Amino acid sequence: TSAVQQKLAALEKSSGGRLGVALIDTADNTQVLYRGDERFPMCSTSKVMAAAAVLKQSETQKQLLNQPVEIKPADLVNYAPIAEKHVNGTMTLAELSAAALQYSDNTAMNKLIAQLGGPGGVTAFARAIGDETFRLDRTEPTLNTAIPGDPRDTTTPRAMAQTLRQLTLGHALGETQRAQLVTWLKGNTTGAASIRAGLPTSWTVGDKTGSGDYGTTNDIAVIWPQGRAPLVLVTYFTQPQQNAESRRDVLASAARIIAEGL
Repeated sequence: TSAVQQKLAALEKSSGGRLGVALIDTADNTQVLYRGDERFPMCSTSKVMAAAAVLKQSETQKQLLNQPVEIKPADLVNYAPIAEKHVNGTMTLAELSAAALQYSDNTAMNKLIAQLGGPGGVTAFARAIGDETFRLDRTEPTLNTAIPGDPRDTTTPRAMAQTLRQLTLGHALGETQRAQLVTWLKGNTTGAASIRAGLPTSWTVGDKTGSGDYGTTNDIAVIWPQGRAPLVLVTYFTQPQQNAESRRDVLASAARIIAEGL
């Protein structure tokens, strides 16, 4: 198969879990996949699709991103690092999108989902841009249960890499919305130990991580080496035990395998 695939299989075996990888190299439109068509729980990587769905709405709802949204006491969930500062006040949808993407704020994610009419509104956006695989079924925090065999709140590495390419480098969004998504992803504060940790420090990265039960540890990224056409890299990882620890090192290792194979 390929040497990269052998190394990814060996990393998976050593890790004890199940690893999914999809790479798109936009320099030559080549791809590398490992368990590319298996479903994995997305956890917070689904915040990218929700933010993008609201950006898409903002293309024709010209005041949507600056609309004040009430942060009510009942909106606060377990992890609301930004929204908690705004209880009984308002945040705009742009501020909620930035908080979801850059701090993985779950209340902010739930506000995006509510704007879109529920989890099905995020899925509807996926379908509208040609992603038939993505499904969001629940809100935060229960979308992170990551139960083996449960198809809710899953996608495949292949589908997510294709969609992330369309959203950030292609034409699923209008030009200014695409640039806004890229700006937000590049400002992510939660990714240093995941894909970023496996790449040369000079490469620019925009990414979103996710974590959940069953030691689920995910990262989806767009990667710009200096002066080079970018790479899109998705790495999903999940483990057999419900209480398994996070394994961001596995994602870094997968990224290092990919980076050395460039």
